[PDB]
Amino acid sequence: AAKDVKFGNDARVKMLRGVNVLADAVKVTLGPKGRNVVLDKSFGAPTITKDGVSVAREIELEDKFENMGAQMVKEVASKANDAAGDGTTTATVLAQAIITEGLKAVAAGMNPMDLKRGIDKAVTAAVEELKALSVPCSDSKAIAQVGTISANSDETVGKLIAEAMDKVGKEGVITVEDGTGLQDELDVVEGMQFDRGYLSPYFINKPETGAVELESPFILLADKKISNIREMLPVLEAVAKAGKPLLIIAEDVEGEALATLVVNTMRGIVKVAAVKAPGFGDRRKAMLQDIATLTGGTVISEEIGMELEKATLEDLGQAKRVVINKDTTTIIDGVGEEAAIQGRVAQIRQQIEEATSDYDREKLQERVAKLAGGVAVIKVGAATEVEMKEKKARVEDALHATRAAVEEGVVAGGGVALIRVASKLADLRGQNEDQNVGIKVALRAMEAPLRQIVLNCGEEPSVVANTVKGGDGNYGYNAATEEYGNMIDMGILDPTKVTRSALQYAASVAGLMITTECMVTDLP
Amino acid sequence: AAKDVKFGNDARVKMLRGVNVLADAVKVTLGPKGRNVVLDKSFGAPTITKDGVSVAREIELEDKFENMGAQMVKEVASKANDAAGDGTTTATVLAQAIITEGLKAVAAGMNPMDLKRGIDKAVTAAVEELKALSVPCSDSKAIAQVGTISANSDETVGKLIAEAMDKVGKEGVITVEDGTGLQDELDVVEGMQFDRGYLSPYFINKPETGAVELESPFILLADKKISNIREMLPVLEAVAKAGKPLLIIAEDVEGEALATLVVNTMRGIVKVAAVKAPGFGDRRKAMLQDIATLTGGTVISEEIGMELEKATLEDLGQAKRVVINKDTTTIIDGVGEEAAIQGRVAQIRQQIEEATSDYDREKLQERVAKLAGGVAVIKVGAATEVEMKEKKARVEDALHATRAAVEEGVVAGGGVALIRVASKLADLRGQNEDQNVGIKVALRAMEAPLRQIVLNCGEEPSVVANTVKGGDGNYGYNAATEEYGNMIDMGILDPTKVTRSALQYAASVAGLMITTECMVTDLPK
Amino acid sequence: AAKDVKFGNDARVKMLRGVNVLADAVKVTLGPKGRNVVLDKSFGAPTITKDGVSVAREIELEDKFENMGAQMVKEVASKANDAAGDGTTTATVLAQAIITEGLKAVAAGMNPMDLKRGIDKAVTAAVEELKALSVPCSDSKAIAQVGTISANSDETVGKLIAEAMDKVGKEGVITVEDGTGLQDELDVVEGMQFDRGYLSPYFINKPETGAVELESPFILLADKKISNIREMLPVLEAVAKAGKPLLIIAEDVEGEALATLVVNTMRGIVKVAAVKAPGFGDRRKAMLQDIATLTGGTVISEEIGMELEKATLEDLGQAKRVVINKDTTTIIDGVGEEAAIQGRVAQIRQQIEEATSDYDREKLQERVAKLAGGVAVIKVGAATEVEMKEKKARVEDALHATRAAVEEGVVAGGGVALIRVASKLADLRGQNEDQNVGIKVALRAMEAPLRQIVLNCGEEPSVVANTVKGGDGNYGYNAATEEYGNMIDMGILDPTKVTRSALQYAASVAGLMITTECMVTDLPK
Ligand SMILES: [Mg+2]
Repeated sequence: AAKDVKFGNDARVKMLRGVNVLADAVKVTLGPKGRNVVLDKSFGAPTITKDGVSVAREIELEDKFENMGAQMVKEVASKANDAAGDGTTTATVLAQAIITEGLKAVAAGMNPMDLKRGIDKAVTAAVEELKALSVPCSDSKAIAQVGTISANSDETVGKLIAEAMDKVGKEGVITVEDGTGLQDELDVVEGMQFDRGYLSPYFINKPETGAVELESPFILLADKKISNIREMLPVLEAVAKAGKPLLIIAEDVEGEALATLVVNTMRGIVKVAAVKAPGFGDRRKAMLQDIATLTGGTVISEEIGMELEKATLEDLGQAKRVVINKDTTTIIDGVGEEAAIQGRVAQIRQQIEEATSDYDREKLQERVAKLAGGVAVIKVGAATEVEMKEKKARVEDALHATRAAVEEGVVAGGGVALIRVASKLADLRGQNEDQNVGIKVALRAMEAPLRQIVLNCGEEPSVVANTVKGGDGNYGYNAATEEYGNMIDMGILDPTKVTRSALQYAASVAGLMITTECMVTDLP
Repeated sequence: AAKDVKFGNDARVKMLRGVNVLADAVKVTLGPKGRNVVLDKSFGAPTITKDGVSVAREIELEDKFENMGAQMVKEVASKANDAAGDGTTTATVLAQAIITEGLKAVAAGMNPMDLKRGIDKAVTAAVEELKALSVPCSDSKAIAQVGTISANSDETVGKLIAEAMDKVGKEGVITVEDGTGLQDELDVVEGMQFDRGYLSPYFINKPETGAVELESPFILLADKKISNIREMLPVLEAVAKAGKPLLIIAEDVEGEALATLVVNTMRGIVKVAAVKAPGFGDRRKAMLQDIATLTGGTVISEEIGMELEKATLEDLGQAKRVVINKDTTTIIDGVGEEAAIQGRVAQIRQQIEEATSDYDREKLQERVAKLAGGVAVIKVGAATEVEMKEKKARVEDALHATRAAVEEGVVAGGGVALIRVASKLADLRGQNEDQNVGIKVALRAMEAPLRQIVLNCGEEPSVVANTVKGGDGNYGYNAATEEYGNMIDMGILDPTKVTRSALQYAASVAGLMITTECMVTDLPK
Repeated sequence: AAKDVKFGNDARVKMLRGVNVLADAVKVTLGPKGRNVVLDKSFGAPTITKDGVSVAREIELEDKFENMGAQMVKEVASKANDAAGDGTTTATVLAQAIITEGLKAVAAGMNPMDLKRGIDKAVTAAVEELKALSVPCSDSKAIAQVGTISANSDETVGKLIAEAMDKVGKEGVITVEDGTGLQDELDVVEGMQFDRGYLSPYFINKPETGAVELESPFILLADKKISNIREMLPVLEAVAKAGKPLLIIAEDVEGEALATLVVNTMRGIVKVAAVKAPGFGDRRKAMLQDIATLTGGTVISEEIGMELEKATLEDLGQAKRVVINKDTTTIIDGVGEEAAIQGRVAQIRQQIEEATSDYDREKLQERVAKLAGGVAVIKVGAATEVEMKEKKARVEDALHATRAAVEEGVVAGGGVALIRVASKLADLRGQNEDQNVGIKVALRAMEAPLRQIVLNCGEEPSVVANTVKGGDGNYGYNAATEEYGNMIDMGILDPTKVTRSALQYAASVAGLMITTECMVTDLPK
């Protein structure tokens, strides 16, 4: 179709205007004195929320160019939330700040490519300063504290997470499920987790978490690319009987097969979800068998001459529950016999001895860690179903935060960490004046979050920001109590991973937009 | 789709304008000299009403932003009516008053978050003053009085409610049905009520009450999530043959199953209604058995390996009637044998003795109270079908009012209780000046109801309000007779729960709107 | 959908404008020198009429608010014609007069609620004065006279009505049918009448009378609520084949069932009409059996386990004709055997002796009076089919008038009675000045009919009205001859019931509109 093309300043202003609508809408929720955004549903009453992620999802602009701007930031900003479980709003506010001053510079005559390099240099330096500022989170006491803070000052949640990580380890797999009663429960069952998400967002049945949950499902393991639904009929019919869901783990599911599964599942004829098999090549084949042993199913490999038509319900494995999000799949409580699993673990351990390559050994060590490690299951208990679902949510969110804290520690929150690191990089310079401007653009942008928080509180941002720079370390401003002091001590903190990711992603898109000269889109 | 986004004052003014249309439309009905609102019907002659709930339901604005404003207040204002069975109009009037003055403050430069905190502080204080002002409602004489006042001065209704609560108790289950003749009747039968509503508003067969009524139905008790319709075909066909309705009480009914039941029931092939099982976890399993013992049915537990395909009519329980609304389900007159029920009641109290914690005992005591407590059935009688339906409505309304009165008591009506509480909170302060303004915004807003009532009567609100503040206690202005005195004595009162709910919900939305900076909605296209 | 909301004066003026279009269109036909209204029918040549009811039915306005006004008056005004068989036009003219002056007062600053109270007080007083002015109508001579006057001075009709009422009594059921020839006939057959009308105005096949007539129809008796058409399939596919209509007498017919019957009947696939069963509760069940015994049908009671699917033609009762209007249903000449009916009559008479209550006896005595009383059938004869249909209409019209005359007597016509009563209530006062105005508004409005009649004649209304007030009793102005005198003697009169109903209904709607502050309707979109 005919396209509308824009260039230079004309394009960049449109791009900016779009980013402002997005940022301006989300940054009102930032801070403890965050404001409400009203999202219309036109079926029932409007939604009132302080969740910047919810707001972002709704933002789409009529102007095609302005929209492109908002959609570029949204995409990248969401990755920050996918990595650390927080920081999408922060990333958006940072992006705005960098782009605004960035474009001002470009208009002044600065070279866009140099500006970008200057920004990136300021960020790499800022990340290194974050590491130095970071406070470790290792002992269980600390883990419980971070969990409590992330759970809205609930000591219970902090304890649960601490106990869970003490059972499966810090790199261990932890899941959260509904409680059967009032008392909380913690068990370690046979399970595994691999880095593969849903092949279609239409499999999502739990929109709140944005994940797919399957209760007592069958698991199909095929070492083949499924493109047609013809070969699935015999298996789908067998699953349609006994009325249980189906998880398809194949090399890939595409074309008709995917489409049919997407439709049939949304119609509610047969609940089905599909994900790619973990890894690639030889490793993929081996891990499919791990899942088979674990779920007590058989892998349908066409390599040995097996066909999907002759796949019976006995060939399918099964587990108690399966959770699938955009990136990960978790199999919980496989029916696989203890003898079979311990048998394959010992088999792989034998392969570790025969390993010639270091790489080969590391990959095997990873697979045994999964099979032997198992999965921790936290059943959240409460007195009411409403209280139970609510607490469950806080546990899941606090879990992600605590995990991130264990990886890279914690730094002062309330946007202090960013303004702190920026203050330490005053003498940072680049190869030319344009790069120097890029650095200053980034350093000034790192004040955006704090300033915004202070603004929402109704205080003078410039004064607070000025005072915070005066201090050192994790000294900052507690926007909630209006008192200055050690942010970590006052309980206002963020996982260093969050702040890091937010900044890096923010700078990523900001850098791309600053170096854009042409935009192509459809006509109105 | 592309969205229209507004910010700051631009958004808040739009939001306000929408709230004014809603409020200005409903507040004309407030008071004993309230005016009529004419609601147009797509087909037929228009409706003339003084019911602010009926008016509110119809309010929808063309402007997307203004509409969002009206819909936010409607939603929250409705919850006051769901809690106490009255106060939707009051909550709307309050909301308007708080938002109006609240936004004026925001524009003046006040911090919205402080304004909200100041309002909330004034409300929490106002609620405490309401409790103090409240007059308890315990003795049957009082219950009859409140029931009479709520029934438009009909002593008959007051007596009926009093007698009913004297049989099943104050926390007992009371239901109302159509009369068979002129004589009113009251009977207590084997029954139970649990906090679970319909799973689809398309099961509603009685749109008037907005509930589902099933006559002599079968009850299916399955401890499983039904998602497919394949597994009930055998049961549905067996129920299609006895030509009787079916109540499905399962862990949950969703997907195709729900859809098919929604369609088939609206087509009239088989009358069916579905609700979730009460509670969750282990307690859910136990209560499903309580229903089973009561209805004389058997629970189809997949845990022990039972299937729904092998479910016969003998496995289904049955009662005389089932009433299901958005929140509650009531089973009336179960076929369960007296020996079976009394047997399980004794079993549970055995469990009360073996109970280690207090929580476990309280929860078991709750289940025995349901099984043994039974259900009171009030058949409203009259000389004409029209008069019978009319009186039935007054009994149902007066019942909800009386219940609310037994919970938190009664306070002066006519909007006096609010203006009274407000006058006692003149010295209330907050942490800063902004919060202090928030407090004054709330205190001035609590005069809105009275002022509006007086206005509808054609008298000077500022004079009446000024006189009422001069007095103490439940001293106020009877808008009907235009005389001052004790409102309780004059018979102008409201359940303390009503006034409280109305205020708290009104302040809830008002606080949210005052602290709104952004609104997102679709384009006029 | 988005709504358009108006308030206060803006709403009331819209309402008024709509009432004016209605009133101004119908009031041109009022009086003996009434004018013609030309109604377009879109299929053929236009209709020319002086029937204000026909005109009103056609009135629908483009402006949604104006329309609401006209539709409110139409609704209430029609009830006057349903009660006394006349007075819709009068009620409309009165309504206009009250609303016009009423709103003028509201705009002046008068309190709407007081204005309404003042009006109502003036009306109750006016009705009492009407009773005093009323002249009884008891003896057959008087009945014949009133019938003659109502039949446009046809002594024949007067005699027919007199003879008919002499057979079945004054409170007896009288029906009118087409004649077989020139000679008129009068017979008493097995029949009954109960106070239940059509469930949908789309069943009407005789738009002239606004009723439903079914010839040699089958009658379905079910003591259940029919909501689905599925259960009707077997019975319906047995009526169309028979080539006969179907009358459904059930507890109620609603939802799909009603809709399907409304459509199918208008398509002409199967002629069907539905009405509710008489009474409620236990009494309803008993009366449904009375109809069964009378029509020679069997009741399908689900209580004993009968289903509507297993209903055969043998289960259905049948009569020679059925007449259904908005309020009443009349079964004429049932096929029920004399032995069966006389058997149940004696059975009920036995229950009268065992009756403990007075109320119970009175209700049973009503049941027997219907079954034993029967129905009088008047076959109107003439020399031509045209003359026959024409006379039949006058007989039906004169019948309704005469019945109303027997109930409350007759008063001066030509709008004299109203202006007479008004002149006697000059000293009537209220509690305050606002109510006093309301009274004067009503008294001045009672001159509207006369003045309009005089206007249509081309005379000065103010002069005539002034002269009529000068006299006393039933002294008035015969607009036809332009002579003053005793209106009753000159043969210009109206059943007291008509004038009463017209005034009361007129004041009812007027009172509601005067107390309206808000109107809600859809947008022009
Ligand atoms: Mg007539």
